[PDB]
Amino acid sequence: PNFSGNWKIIRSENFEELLKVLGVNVMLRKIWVAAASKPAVEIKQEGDTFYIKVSTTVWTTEINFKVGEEFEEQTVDGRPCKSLVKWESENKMVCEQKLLKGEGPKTSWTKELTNDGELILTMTADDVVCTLVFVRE
Ligand SMILES: *C/C=C(C)/C=C/C=C(C)/C=C/C1=C(C)CCCC1(C)C
Repeated sequence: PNFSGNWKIIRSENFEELLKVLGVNVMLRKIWVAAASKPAVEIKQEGDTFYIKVSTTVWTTEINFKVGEEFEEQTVDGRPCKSLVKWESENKMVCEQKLLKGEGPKTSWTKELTNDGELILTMTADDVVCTLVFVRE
């Protein structure tokens, strides 16, 4: 349906846990989830094609994909990867990520629109699941 919107975050869960598995050391994680961990997500959708903009106060990243087509992006912690999004339901999609170079935790993310107006991102590294919940602006 209409994933498109200007999304403001309302709930974070396990974001520091995620960062830990990803290997960001302690002081870095703590300091990280501080004044720059309340992110804005902008979504413009046209069919199976997605344009996404995620930004803090000094950083912004653009993610562009079509469902079913490989692309390149970033892991949550900054490492470049190849990604592929699939649908798992009418309102939910799943992305498997494979690192470009190196090794590290197995990462993935999902994007779901609840019928109640919540946009729900999850990000997974090995067995830790960070859940972010947004509502529109
Ligand atoms: C469909 C929505 C997607 C793919 C959203 C992805 C969001 C991120 C990869 C967020 C990354 C973040 C940073 C790069 C630093 C600030 C903390 C986060 C989680 C907002």
